[PDB]
Amino acid sequence: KLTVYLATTNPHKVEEIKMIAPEWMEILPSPEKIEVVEDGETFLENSVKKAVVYGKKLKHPVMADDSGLVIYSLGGFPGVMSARFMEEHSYKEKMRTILKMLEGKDRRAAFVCSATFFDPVENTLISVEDRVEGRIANEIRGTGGFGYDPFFIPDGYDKTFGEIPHLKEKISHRSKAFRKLFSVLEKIL
Amino acid sequence: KLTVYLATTNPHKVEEIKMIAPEWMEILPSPEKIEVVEDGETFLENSVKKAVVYGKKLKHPVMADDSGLVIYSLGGFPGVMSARFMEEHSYKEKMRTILKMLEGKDRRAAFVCSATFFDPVENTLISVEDRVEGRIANEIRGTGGFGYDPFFIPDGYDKTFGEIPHLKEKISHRSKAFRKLFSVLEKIL
Amino acid sequence: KLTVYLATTNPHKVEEIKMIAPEWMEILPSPEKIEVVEDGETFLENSVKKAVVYGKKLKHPVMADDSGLVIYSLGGFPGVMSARFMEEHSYKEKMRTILKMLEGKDRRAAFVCSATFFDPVENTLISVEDRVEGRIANEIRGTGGFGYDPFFIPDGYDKTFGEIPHLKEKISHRSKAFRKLFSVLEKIL
Amino acid sequence: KLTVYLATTNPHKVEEIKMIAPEWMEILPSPEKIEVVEDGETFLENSVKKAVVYGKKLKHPVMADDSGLVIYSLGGFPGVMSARFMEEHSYKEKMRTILKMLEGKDRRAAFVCSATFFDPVENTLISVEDRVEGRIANEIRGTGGFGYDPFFIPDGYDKTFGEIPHLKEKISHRSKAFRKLFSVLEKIL
Repeated sequence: KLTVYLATTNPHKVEEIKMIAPEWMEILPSPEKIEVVEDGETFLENSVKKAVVYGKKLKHPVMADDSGLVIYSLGGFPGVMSARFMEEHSYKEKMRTILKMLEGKDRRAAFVCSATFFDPVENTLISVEDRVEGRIANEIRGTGGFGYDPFFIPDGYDKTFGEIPHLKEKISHRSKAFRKLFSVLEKIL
Repeated sequence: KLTVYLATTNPHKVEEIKMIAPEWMEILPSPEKIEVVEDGETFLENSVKKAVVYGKKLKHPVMADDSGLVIYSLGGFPGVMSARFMEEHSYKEKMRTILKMLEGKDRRAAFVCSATFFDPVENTLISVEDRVEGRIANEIRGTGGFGYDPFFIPDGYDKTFGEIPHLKEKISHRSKAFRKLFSVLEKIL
Repeated sequence: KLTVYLATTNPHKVEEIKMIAPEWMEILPSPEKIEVVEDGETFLENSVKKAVVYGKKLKHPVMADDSGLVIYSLGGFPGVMSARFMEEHSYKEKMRTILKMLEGKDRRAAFVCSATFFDPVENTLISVEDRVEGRIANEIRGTGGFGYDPFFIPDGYDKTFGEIPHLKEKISHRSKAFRKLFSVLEKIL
Repeated sequence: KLTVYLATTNPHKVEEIKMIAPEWMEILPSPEKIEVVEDGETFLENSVKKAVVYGKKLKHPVMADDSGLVIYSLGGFPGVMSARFMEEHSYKEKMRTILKMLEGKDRRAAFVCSATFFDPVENTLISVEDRVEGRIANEIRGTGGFGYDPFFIPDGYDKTFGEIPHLKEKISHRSKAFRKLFSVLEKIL
C-alpha cells in the first residue's frame, strides 16, 4: 500500500528495517547512492538531512536512520562519529581500542537511533528517536550483528549483541525507533 | 497542559497562531531572539532549521513557521525570499513592484506555510505543510493583515486578505498548516 | 607551470576567464560536474563553497566564480539569485520583467564577481571580489555576452555589455576579480 | 598600520599569535564572543567559517584559527574533535585516555593549524595551513602550553611541548601557519 525508499545503502541497516516493517509497507533500497554531508551535531540532525536530501532527489517517500553508540563515561563518544571513528579499521580494532579507553571507567552505554520519514510531495516530515540502554562488555564476544554489537550488552542480559543477535529484532534502538515511527504513520496516513 | 514556545519574534505570526491554538496548548513567545541563518531552499528546510535551533537553545518544546507567497508565472517568486526581497522597503512598495512584474502574466498564486513542532527532550520532530491558493489582485486593496495580504485574493473570494483579514483565521496557509500540525499532535502525544 | 580546473561548465565564464589567464596558467573546465548546494547569502560564500567541494573531489587546484547583478533600488536583487530567478525562462524574459520592476526607480546597478582559488593538497584558499558599476538601460540591446549583459551599461559608456561584449575583457567584474586573484597568485607561487 | 581582531578568546591562542605578529599589525581578541556552529569536516572549513561569521558581525578585518591533534594510527583522531572530545574533562584526563588507546600502536602524530584572514569590507579571504610532525610520548610531561601539548614531542626533540613551550614560537603548527599567512599579507597589502 505504501512503497518507501530507505536512505542508506548500509546492508545491515536495510536488513534490520525490512524485517520489522509493517505488512502495509513495501520497503525498497534507494536505487541511487546519494552523497550526503552528515555534519549534524546530533543523530536527529543527520537523520533529517539524509531524509530530505534523498526525498528531494527521488521525489518519493523515504525513510532515513542515523544511529550510534554513546558511552556515558567518555562524554558520549563515539556518538555521531560511530562510523567515522577509525573508519578504515575493522570494528574488531575499534572495539579493542575503546576497551582500552574504558579501563577504570563506568561501562554504562546506549545505542541511539533517530528514524525519519519524509514525503517530499506533501512535505510531511516525521522524526522520532529511541534507544537501547546497556553496558560495554569487558571483552569482545561473538560475531553476530554488526559494528559494535560484539561488545554491547543490553539491559536485562549478560550476553552481547554479538552473542545474541536475534534479540535486536525485539529490543534494539533501531527496532524501537522504527516501530515508534510506524506507529505514528499508522495514525496520520 | 502543553506549554510551547514559538520560534519567531514576528508579532503578526504570534498573534495568528495564538488565536487558533487548541485549548490544551499554552503558546508563549520565545523569551530570547535567537539568530538563525535561514539558508534552506524550501519552506520546510527553514521551518525545521528554526525549530531545531530554538529547541536546542530553550531545551523546551517549540514550534516554528516558515512561509511565503508563491506566484506561478514568476517561477514561484518571491517564495523563500518573501521577506528578504526589498526588505528595507515597505510591503506597499514590494506589492507595487510585483504588480509591474505581472503585467501580461497569469496571476495565479499561493501562500504556503510549513509548521514544525520539535520536542528537544524526546527528539521528536513533526513538520507539515499547507497552502491557500488564490490570485494576485490588479491593485492593492485594504490595509488589513500583513505583508502581501493587501494584494492576495484567496480562491472562493473577490476581496483581498487586506480587505477581509478576518477570513485568515479559517482559510489561510498558516491556520491550515498549524491545524494540520495540531491534529497530528493530538493523535501522538 | 600551473594547470587549474574551473568549477563551472558555463562556457561564457570559461571563455571569459581563459581570455585573461596569465601565460603561466593552463585553465581546464572541470571534467566532472559536481553538485553543490549554493546556499550562501553572499557571492564570496558561494564561490568558496564551490571551490572547496570541487577541489576536495578533484584533488587538484581549482578556481570558482560566483557572480551576479545587484540592482540597488531593488534591495540588491537579483544578487545571489541572478540565475535562480525565473530559471526556466530566458534571460530575455527575465530582463523584460526586471525592466517593468524598475519603472520609476533609480536604475543604478553593479555586476559583482567573487573569484576563489583552492589548492586541496596544501589547503590554501584565496578569494577576492570585484565589481563594475553601471546602470540598467531602458531596453534590451545586443545579443553579446550572456545573462543580463544586454541591459547593463557600464559607467563610461553608452552601450550595453550586449552591444560591446569585447570590452568585458578590459572592464568587467569577472576580469577585474580574476586579475586581482592572479596577481596574488603570482606573488605567492 | 593594520588592526585585526582574532576570532577566539582562547588566551593561549591569543598570546601565541600576538607573539609572532609583525610590527605592522595590531592584534585584538574579539570583544564580542560570536556563536559559530563549527560543523566543518576539516580545519580549513572551520577556520573559514569562523573568520566569515566574525567578520560579517564585526565589519572589520579578522583572523581565525582552527587547529587540532591528528594521530595517524587512530584514523586522524581526535582531529576536528580535539576540543569536543570529552569536553567536560580536563586535558589531563583526555591525554590519559588517549595514552590507553595508543597502547601497542604506531605513535606518530601532528598538530595542524588552519589560519584565515578575512576583510569583510573588500571581501578578501586568505586561508593557509601548516603542521608540525611528531609523536605521542609514553606519559604526560610538563604543564606548559595548552591542550594536548604535554604529550606531544616534535621531531628533532626529546621533550614535549609541555616541557619546552618556549619552542612553540619557533616550530609549532600555529607559528608556521600564521607566519605563512602574514607573509602573504605583507605581499598583498
